[PDB]
Amino acid sequence: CPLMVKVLDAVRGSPAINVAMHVFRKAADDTWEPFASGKTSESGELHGLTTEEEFVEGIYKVEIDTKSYWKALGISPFHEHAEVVFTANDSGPRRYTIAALLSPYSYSTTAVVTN
Amino acid sequence: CPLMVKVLDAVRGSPAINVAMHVFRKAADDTWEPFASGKTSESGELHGLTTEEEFVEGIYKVEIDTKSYWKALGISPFHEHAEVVFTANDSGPRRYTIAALLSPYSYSTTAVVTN
Amino acid sequence: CPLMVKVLDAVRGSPAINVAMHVFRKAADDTWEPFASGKTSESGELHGLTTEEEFVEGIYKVEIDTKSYWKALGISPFHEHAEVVFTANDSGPRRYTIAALLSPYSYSTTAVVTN
Amino acid sequence: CPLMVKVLDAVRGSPAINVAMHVFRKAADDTWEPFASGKTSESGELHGLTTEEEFVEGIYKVEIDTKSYWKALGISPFHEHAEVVFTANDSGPRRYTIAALLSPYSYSTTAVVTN
Ligand SMILES: Oc1ccc(Cl)cc1Cc1cc(Cl)ccc1O
Ligand SMILES: Oc1ccc(Cl)cc1Cc1cc(Cl)ccc1O
Ligand SMILES: [Ca+2]
Ligand SMILES: [Ca+2]
Repeated sequence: CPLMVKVLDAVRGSPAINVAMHVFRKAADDTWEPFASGKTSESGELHGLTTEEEFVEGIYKVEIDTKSYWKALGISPFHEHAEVVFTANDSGPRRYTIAALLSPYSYSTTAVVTN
Repeated sequence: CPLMVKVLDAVRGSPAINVAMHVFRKAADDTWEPFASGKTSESGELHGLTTEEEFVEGIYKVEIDTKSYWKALGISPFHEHAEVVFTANDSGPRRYTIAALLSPYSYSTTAVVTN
Repeated sequence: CPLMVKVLDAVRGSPAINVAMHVFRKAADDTWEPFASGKTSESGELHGLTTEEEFVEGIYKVEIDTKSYWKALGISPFHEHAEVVFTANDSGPRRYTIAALLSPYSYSTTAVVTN
Repeated sequence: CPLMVKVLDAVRGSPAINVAMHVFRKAADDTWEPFASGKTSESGELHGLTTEEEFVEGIYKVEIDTKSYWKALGISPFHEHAEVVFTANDSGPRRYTIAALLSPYSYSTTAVVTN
């Protein structure tokens, strides 16, 4: 599993469950092409987005639909979504964990990259 | 000044100086129309981006060129840029400050909305 | 003003107003000697804590009463307080800003050290 | 395992390995009594600090020795340590994960609390 995402809720102190996200990859004509999508599980994790063979070098974008998450809790948040954009596998295959910590008016994102 | 940006550097504990950013407004065709841009000052701040008359309700994207900032310091970063996408809504008088705290493999962004 | 504190609220996207804090300096017997205190202003800031003459090298602790802040808003928090412990070292002229970003189950703290 | 700690390094995008920490519990005479200690593993995690029977209601403090971590990497950081203080098990037994994301001049801490 070369690309995993983990989402936490800073207001409830819990994993952020059922958060939708879409992954895009920048194509040669400079447009974002759909690559994968899913929702976080009861542990706030989304696994199995791609495989090592499919996850080639490129620029990738992960859009995390945080607005729908907060709205379903009755909160009207600041951000439309959290956006994480990065170059992947530029120096060979790696495993990427993208983490996001969510509050209504603030979020953080970090990456753990292992070889 | 209805919209200001502040950028900080969590590695050196200083304002992030000379950071370039563009602001976009979402159009009817779901494309990003460039709206404003600048570089942060010696205090890590960017003012004068828009006016009250021009800053109408809509979805806005602030794209912060964090990769060039870290490259200038000789540090290999994870993200291509830091992206802040938000819905601007007229709920009374409101001035927006977007803050971003930068590390090579992590960033946080917060909004302070005051009257 | 060699030492200032700024406190923000990540749930409401506003300065954290009326937050109490104490500052301690570590003594020779490893006890915490109270040094200064105050409450944050309408801008979420606390100034005037110390002077250059008094703010000597040493280890300092800023203890921010975040629990009472969330309790006043009717929100059950995780932390008893937010604690910032740091070594102050004379490396040229230096003014310290301690920032803290608060959520019910999470906090971040940053230092901006400038000349 | 009712108390686990996870530490990440925001500069290298990796778990923070070999980070020491000490856990204290506030005694009836208002002093901090030693409770448990350990170092994070190759995955940045510290497990097996306590058991459900030993981990009674009380106020607990986790001191994470971040200064020694950065110093061993050649960085001179701002903070002496990261301090997390909280009331545990006030409404019955819970499982606590304390997470810390570290940069030289900034850190965040979050708690995931499950039943
Ligand atoms: O608005 C201000 C003003 C001064 C400072 Cl120093 C930090 C912030 C915001 C901020 C604080 C923290 Cl603790 C983390 C990330 C942030 O953007
Ligand atoms: O990956 C995990 C798994 C469990 C937990 Cl509890 C926190 C993180 C990362 C994290 C920590 C902090 Cl302190 C802030 C934002 C984060 O994504
Ligand atoms: Ca309206
Ligand atoms: Ca000295």
